[PDB]
Amino acid sequence: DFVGTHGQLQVIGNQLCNQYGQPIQLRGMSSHGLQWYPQFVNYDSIKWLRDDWGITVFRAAMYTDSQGYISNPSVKNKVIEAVEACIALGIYVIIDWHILADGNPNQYKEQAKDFFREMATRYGNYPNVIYEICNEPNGPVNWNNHIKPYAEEVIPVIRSIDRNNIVIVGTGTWSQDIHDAANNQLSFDNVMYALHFYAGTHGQNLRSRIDYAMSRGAAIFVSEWGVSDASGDGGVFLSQSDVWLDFLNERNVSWVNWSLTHKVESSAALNPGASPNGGWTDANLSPSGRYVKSAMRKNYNPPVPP
Repeated sequence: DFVGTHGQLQVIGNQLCNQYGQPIQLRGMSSHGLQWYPQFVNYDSIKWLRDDWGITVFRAAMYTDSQGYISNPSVKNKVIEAVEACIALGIYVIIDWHILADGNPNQYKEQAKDFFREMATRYGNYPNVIYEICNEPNGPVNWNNHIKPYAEEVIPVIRSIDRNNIVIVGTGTWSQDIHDAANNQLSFDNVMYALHFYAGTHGQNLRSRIDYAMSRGAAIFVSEWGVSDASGDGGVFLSQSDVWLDFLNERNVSWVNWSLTHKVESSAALNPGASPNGGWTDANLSPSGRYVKSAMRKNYNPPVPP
């Protein structure tokens, strides 16, 4: 019962902490698009990731555009299923308003308010829940006059129901521009800024940005990363993945791998034919999957309650 041990999460300075104010790192897996690969998101597969890999957080990627929530709102049911599974299993869950093709978060801001208002009404009293209000802002979309104003409209709605659970806020250039966010941070409490990286693409320059942002007091959550290049394909970069995870582990920065699906691409955790309900043998895991399972509990020492 990981949530039973660590309870309510909170941000102190630049660090995510547990209910006793102890720095804590989460690690886990992201679903792919719930409108495209829902069959891998269920109580069975999440329990297996808990028991066999040792994840402590699971991310439900609910695309808004690209046949997702806006055009097919029944995908909301997969979010409800993932959240209720994680409450039953005692792990944390990220509810991800997964913008991408809709690179400006303000495009569906009214629908985001209504959606997060219902999620907080349903689950805001559970410590498991983490809100991620805009996956990857991208394009000609900036912190100071697009993302920050969006966040200042959505978060008061969440906080009007759920006073304390963590909100992760995406940053510019597909959640790379955490230095803009760090130089002009949100006033709310218990907020973190998202940093996304891919080991085939991003290197020491982006790692330096994490140190710059944390030095200004900003808390950073790696809510999506892959072993591939940033297209999600292009082979697997395990040596580079090792430097990134060691760097993040050293700094207690939480991380969530992309993605739990059998799509035929380097970042996918599962080979075609892997069961939708977990129990995967090594033959069922892709190279990325085998590596991420190995990394999930490497050098993982969560705090001991007082």
